[PDB]
Amino acid sequence: SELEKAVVALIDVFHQYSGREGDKHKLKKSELKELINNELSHFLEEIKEQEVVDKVMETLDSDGDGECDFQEFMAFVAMITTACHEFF
Amino acid sequence: SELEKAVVALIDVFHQYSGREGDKHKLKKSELKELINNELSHFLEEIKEQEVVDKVMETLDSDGDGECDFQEFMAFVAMITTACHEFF
Ligand SMILES: [Ca+2]
Ligand SMILES: [Ca+2]
Ligand SMILES: [Ca+2]
Ligand SMILES: [Ca+2]
Repeated sequence: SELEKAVVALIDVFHQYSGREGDKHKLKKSELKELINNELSHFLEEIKEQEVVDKVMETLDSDGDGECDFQEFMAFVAMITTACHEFF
Repeated sequence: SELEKAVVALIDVFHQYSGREGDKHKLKKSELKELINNELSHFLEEIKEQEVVDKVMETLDSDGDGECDFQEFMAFVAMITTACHEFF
């Protein structure tokens, strides 16, 4: 179904980016920056300043280890999706 | 991107099902049952008993109004996606 394909896509995109550097199952700041800039260009302003990268990570990093894990990424997707469902 | 397409798909599937009966922005039990059976057949056992419908709704309905709203649906998707990311 389209829903199953959506679930597969969320897993795949997280792993494409999380696997680049360091912990292969978490997004460091550089990985999260590239994910947003490359994959969310219709929904979010391009990130071009360290201050914005820092603030985004600070927001998403609920457990405070400085990285975005899969559960934190799902919370981010839920934010984006809700903002879209409510833009209209 | 595939991520943007995934976000659009989550909004679309919720609205296809939520719009059938009653509140057009929430899933009642019958709507949630059909969503799971029709759209999540690879990830979840088909629901064939009232007891299972009831228990699923009870689990997803965080705010206790007896229906699944968009935020509760996103939490459900996060459950499914995490179970999949961890099946392997
Ligand atoms: Ca990483
Ligand atoms: Ca974290
Ligand atoms: Ca409804
Ligand atoms: Ca509810």
